[PDB]
Amino acid sequence: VIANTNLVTALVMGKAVSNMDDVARYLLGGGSARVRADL
Amino acid sequence: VIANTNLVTALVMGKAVSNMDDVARYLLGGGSARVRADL
Repeated sequence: VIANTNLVTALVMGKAVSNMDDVARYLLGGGSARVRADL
Repeated sequence: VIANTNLVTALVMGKAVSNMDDVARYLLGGGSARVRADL
């Protein structure tokens, strides 16, 4: 989902990246279930 | 200057806008001297 950092870019400029938040933080300082099958 | 929001944008995206801080803060809630002259 795109929100709160990719939103502003996707609106004012027109492109977005997935891990924009991790990129920002690094750049500027600051269940399972069982099923029948065959193996 | 470009810093802390245009920095990441210009480094990963390739574009940068002037008043990025204000539009960001908007989308998500978040002395003179005397000289002589001829008037």
